[PDB]
Amino acid sequence: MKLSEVRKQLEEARKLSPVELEKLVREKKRELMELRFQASIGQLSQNHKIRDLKRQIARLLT
RNA sequence: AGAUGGUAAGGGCCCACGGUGGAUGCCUCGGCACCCGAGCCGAUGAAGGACGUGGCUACCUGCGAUAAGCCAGGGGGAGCCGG
Ligand SMILES: [Mg+2]
Ligand SMILES: [Mg+2]
Ligand SMILES: [Mg+2]
Ligand SMILES: [Mg+2]
Ligand SMILES: [Mg+2]
Ligand SMILES: [Mg+2]
Ligand SMILES: [Mg+2]
Ligand SMILES: [Mg+2]
Ligand SMILES: [Mg+2]
Ligand SMILES: [Mg+2]
Ligand SMILES: [Mg+2]
Ligand SMILES: [Mg+2]
Ligand SMILES: [Mg+2]
Ligand SMILES: [Mg+2]
Ligand SMILES: [Mg+2]
Ligand SMILES: [Mg+2]
Ligand SMILES: [Mg+2]
Ligand SMILES: [Mg+2]
Ligand SMILES: [Mg+2]
Ligand SMILES: [Mg+2]
Ligand SMILES: [Mg+2]
Ligand SMILES: [Mg+2]
Ligand SMILES: [Mg+2]
Ligand SMILES: [Mg+2]
Ligand SMILES: [Mg+2]
Ligand SMILES: [Mg+2]
Ligand SMILES: [Mg+2]
Ligand SMILES: [Mg+2]
Ligand SMILES: [Mg+2]
Repeated sequence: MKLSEVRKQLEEARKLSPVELEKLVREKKRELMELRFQASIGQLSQNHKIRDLKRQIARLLT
């Protein structure tokens, strides 16, 4: 159900959407990178956070 | 004095039980033939590929940096995150 929530917000992200959407994706990707480092160092993170983050970006990326 | 017997280092035939081997029977995701259907794809970049893609991933599979996936409509009604 995570989908409907964000995706609805995403056109809702039309205050300066395309621009705001880039800012957003950009932010997300940083989070993900921190996450890659998280999982990288080992003792840290628990999977899906990355899988869900990737998808969220793919949606965002529209 | 005269006259006559027994042993198996190993081998041979047979019997019993094995080892090796994968014939035979049964089985079948596959294959063959005919018939019916259907018949073009590409610069809006095809066919076919290379390298990448999973939290941990060797290969297969799917996918393409949005990477075993993104969105929307329809189906479907308890399971799901491929092998
Ligand atoms: Mg003998
Ligand atoms: Mg006997
Ligand atoms: Mg025998
Ligand atoms: Mg054998
Ligand atoms: Mg056998
Ligand atoms: Mg049988
Ligand atoms: Mg038979
Ligand atoms: Mg058959
Ligand atoms: Mg065939
Ligand atoms: Mg045949
Ligand atoms: Mg004919
Ligand atoms: Mg016809
Ligand atoms: Mg025809
Ligand atoms: Mg035609
Ligand atoms: Mg043409
Ligand atoms: Mg042509
Ligand atoms: Mg031309
Ligand atoms: Mg190809
Ligand atoms: Mg091929
Ligand atoms: Mg390919
Ligand atoms: Mg990998
Ligand atoms: Mg392949
Ligand atoms: Mg592959
Ligand atoms: Mg394929
Ligand atoms: Mg999308
Ligand atoms: Mg279950
Ligand atoms: Mg999966
Ligand atoms: Mg699993
Ligand atoms: Mg299977």
